[PDB]
Amino acid sequence: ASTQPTHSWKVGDKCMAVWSEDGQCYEAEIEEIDEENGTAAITFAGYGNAEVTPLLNLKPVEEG
Ligand SMILES: Nc1nc(-c2ccccn2)cs1
Repeated sequence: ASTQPTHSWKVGDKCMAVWSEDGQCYEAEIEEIDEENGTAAITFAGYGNAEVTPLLNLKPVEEG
């Protein structure tokens, strides 16, 4: 509705989602983006865990 993304994310991009179980940020790939709720279904690479987390929890992959 009035959800203005805090971070410009796209489908098929790598990000760092905050695991709702441990609370730490692991590497995850965006499979789907729901701008209606401001959330995005991400899948942690290597693990296989997929959860719907907001775009505010999605941090950029800082490798440099
Ligand atoms: N099934 C499993 N998932 C994880 C995991 C770890 C970090 C982030 C997401 N998932 C570990 S074992």
